[PDB]
Amino acid sequence: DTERPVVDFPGEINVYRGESFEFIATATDNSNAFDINKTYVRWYNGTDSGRGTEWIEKTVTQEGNLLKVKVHGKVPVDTDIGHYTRYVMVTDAAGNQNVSNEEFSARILNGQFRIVIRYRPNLPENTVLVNNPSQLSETEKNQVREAIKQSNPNLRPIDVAGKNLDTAISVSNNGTTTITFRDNRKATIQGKDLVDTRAGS
Ligand SMILES: [Ca+2]
Repeated sequence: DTERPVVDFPGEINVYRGESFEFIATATDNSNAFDINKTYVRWYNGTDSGRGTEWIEKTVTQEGNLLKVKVHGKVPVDTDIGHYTRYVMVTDAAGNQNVSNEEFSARILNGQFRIVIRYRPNLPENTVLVNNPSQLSETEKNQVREAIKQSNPNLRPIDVAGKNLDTAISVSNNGTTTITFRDNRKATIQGKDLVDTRAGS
């Protein structure tokens, strides 16, 4: 057996701080036999799960001819916002890896994926009442920003663009709010969830 096994797994997965996740990689091989103990979710220069992503776990089973690699874990509430490149590596019974040790040392490889760590914002319990829901005043925008800050205590200055919560949380004129994180990724909160018209009944 000199044919490498082949992993099928998305090229990008999104996970959220404070939440658990689970994604299934499947692998096939001409021999239908695997060395199950030599399965790794790894980075390019080690078989460990990599610096900053030590919380990535794996569970490996085989169902008939199909190797099933469960990529799972719980993202820490205080891990860094950003993304990483990691790899699902499998080994057939004959010792052939899906990716060679030379390829890792040096183009997307089999089993390669980007894992993006995101923050999911909590909505405030109550909306802010505003005079004109399409022309918020600066005071009303500040009140919306403070409502978001209050409901999102684990969103810290280090997590956002410019290390400044007051400028990274940008409230538009109709209350729709964009948060820009330290990796320049975004979260958009609809204004209908944040503001209501004063005396609108
Ligand atoms: Ca093989």
